[PDB]
Amino acid sequence: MIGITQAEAVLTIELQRPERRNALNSQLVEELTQAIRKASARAIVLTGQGTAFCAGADLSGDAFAADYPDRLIELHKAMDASPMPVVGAINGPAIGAGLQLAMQCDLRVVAPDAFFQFPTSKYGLALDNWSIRRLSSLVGHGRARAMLLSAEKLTAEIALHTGMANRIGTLADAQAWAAEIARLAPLAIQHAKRVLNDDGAIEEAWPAHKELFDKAWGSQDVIEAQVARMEKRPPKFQGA
Amino acid sequence: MIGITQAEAVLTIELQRPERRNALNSQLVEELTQAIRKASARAIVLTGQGTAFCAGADLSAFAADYPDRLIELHKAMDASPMPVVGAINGPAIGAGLQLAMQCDLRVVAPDAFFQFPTSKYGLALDNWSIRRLSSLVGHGRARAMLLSAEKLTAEIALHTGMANRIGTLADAQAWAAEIARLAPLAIQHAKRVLNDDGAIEEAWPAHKELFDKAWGSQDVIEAQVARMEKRPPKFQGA
Amino acid sequence: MIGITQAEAVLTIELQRPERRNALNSQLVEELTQAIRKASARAIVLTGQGTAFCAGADLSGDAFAADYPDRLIELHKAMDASPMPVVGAINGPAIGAGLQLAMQCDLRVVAPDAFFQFPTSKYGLALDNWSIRRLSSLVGHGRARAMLLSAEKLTAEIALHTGMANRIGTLADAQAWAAEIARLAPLAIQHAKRVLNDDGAIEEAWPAHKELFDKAWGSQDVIEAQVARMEKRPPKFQGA
Repeated sequence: MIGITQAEAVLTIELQRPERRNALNSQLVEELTQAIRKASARAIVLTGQGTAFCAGADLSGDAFAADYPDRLIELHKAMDASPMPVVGAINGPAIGAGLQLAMQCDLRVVAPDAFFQFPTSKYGLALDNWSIRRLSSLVGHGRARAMLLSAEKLTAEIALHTGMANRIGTLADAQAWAAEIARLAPLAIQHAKRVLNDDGAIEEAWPAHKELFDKAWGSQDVIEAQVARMEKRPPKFQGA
Repeated sequence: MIGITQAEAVLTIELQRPERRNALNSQLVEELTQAIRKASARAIVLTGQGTAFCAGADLSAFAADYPDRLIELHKAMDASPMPVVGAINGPAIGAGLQLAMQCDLRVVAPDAFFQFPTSKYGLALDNWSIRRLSSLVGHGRARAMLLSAEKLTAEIALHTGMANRIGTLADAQAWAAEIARLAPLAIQHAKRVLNDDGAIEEAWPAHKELFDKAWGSQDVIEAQVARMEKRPPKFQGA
Repeated sequence: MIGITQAEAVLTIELQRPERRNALNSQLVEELTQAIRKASARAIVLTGQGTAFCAGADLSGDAFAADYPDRLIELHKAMDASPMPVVGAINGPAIGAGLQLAMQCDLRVVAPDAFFQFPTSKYGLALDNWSIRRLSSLVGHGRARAMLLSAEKLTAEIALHTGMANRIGTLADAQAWAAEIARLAPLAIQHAKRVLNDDGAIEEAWPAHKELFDKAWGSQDVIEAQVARMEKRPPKFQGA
């Protein structure tokens, strides 16, 4: 579920599953999508309740789990296509699908204890190409290689230094900047936004990327990472 | 009007409309183009007289012939075998930021700043400005500059690489002179390949549609009507 | 010649031509290639012996000098295609073909006194497009322009700032990181490695680029830079 409020010209959308650190499921993703699609508001802020912005994807207990990839695509499609600038107030950690969500925001205001991570190398998973391209664009290639190949965490401070974070601050700060942004010329925002999103980050997986992507997600190592967690021991990966 | 000096193997070109903060008009732009084309010297220094590097476009002369004049100045710098060191002595706003970015290198005064205020005036940029800006300040800051008129300070410019050094015109001339001693053909190949990174890109159909909408919009008028009624704009997104 | 040793699941490969600062020739490159291909182990650490990481290319007394290019291409093809992450332990200067090699590493751990440089503009030479593209990705376009048009050296501290260096540290630091990485999920590393390397840096030179490349390499200025070094005086270039 989600909190929706508007003040003056700023619509604030709050992920409200603080129990599961705002991990995405099918329902949360459908509700966010719907909320982005409306549109009097001239700016959106996306933030999370509790200690996390969004800690990932948690499809356990989600009964419509096979729908999820599709909903996620809808959500990102709606965010990319919205004529509104979306200011992510990243109030704590953005990990996995959460970092992916944070990167789809147009601007970012980040809390000092937040961090960004793609822990795929700890779980044997693979990302879509956009996630990798937009990350490279926001932290620089070199830090992207470390985050992707070694599960390196990007802190708020380094986020600020690279431009992943436009500002360090709180939800109040994000809302104050969104109000100012709410007073600028929409067509100007809308044109820049479209051009920027069409920088080439939106890219179909090449044949080798797809083959490796499927090998990773279909791999036994994926199971071993979860079992290792459950057995309170280190994983023994096999590369299969 | 512009000023042209040459010391050793370094041609300095000074924008000389300090009265208008070196804002571009058709005359300035065509003199610039010609100075760049006719440039004995092995390095160029491009700078502004007074407090500004270049505060934007003017138009207030041979105006309808300006856009094509500005395209050709950029064409001439892109095609120049000379490295152009931008000595960005003060603010570089709008077309002035475009011009700063077409320089090959930049030495930036401590109190200079960079800005595309299009969002305050209802305007839209060519794709090249967006792409080169993103390459120089990084995608993140580029979103902030274009979507919210954020000013890039000198310091943050040195941090991202928009500024290669912070310094004076003298600093830029001294570096132009080191660069004037280097192998011209190596400089030429690297400049060519660096400019063909993809920044020089034809607007997509959707980009051109939004560009034309923005420039033909009623909001463009409203922003000026506000600087007259001495009040804040009420944009309609149309 | 090269040195190869292994501990945990980390294969450290050492360039051992300190007498010429690990500058490349046909033999060192063939040997690095074979050690890369043959690499049980799940991480590689690439480093140099003595003061330099790799100062450039030196085909003085190289029996098989004319095979060098085809071999250099193969070395790069082999690092690019290796399922293993290579950590560059950049123990000192990486210059020319040395910087090219450092960049083909997957991650970089850099000694406080190392620096990176393409002195092409001091020797009248031209780079392949990949070198220019990956350089821009790692230090940012602005600093690339400076490094390529003015031979500017990138210090260790500024490499850390931009992401060319993921860390500042020693061989032993690089080895400890590599061993953490060697415990991560290989199909995740492999996937992300391939996508990253496929960011567009592997680019065929444009016809004008080829033409300027040949012109610089076939120039008298190239001879002049060599005659002037031998003679210990500043070169007088003519742009021909």
